[PDB]
Amino acid sequence: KVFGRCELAAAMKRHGLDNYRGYSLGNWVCAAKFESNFNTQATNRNTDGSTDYGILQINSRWWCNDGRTPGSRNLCNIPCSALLSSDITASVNCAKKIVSDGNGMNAWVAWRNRCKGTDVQAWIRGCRL
Ligand SMILES: [Cl-]
Ligand SMILES: [Cs+]
Repeated sequence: KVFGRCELAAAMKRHGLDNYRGYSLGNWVCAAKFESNFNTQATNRNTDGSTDYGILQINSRWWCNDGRTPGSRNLCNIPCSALLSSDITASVNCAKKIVSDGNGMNAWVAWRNRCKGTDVQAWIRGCRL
C-alpha cells in the first residue's frame, strides 16, 4: 500500500508515535517519505548482505529475521515480511524499540540527512488530526 501523507500521519498518531521519545509526528512522516516514499512494500539490499524492509526501512541484521542474513539478532522477534503489510502495526512496534536504543532517530540515515533540523511540522500541515 502506498499511503497518502495525511493518511499516514493519522495512522502513526493512532499507534502512539506523536511525541514518542520526544519526536513530534512530523519527524516520523518525514522519515517515512524519504525512506520508502510511503510504500509499505519497499525493500533495499545493503552491501553487508542485510536488507531494509517496509515503510521505515528496518534492517535485517539487527531487527527482523529474513532467513538470509547470517548472525541476525532479530530483536523485534518478527519475520521481516511482516513489515511489508498494509497494516503498519508491526513496523511501528519495532520502530519504538529502535528509537529507544540510544541514538534516537539518528538510526535512520534519511532522517539524519533530510529531516533533522528542518521544519518537520510542514509534513503534517493541512491534515485533519
Ligand atoms: Cl533522542
Ligand atoms: Cs531474538
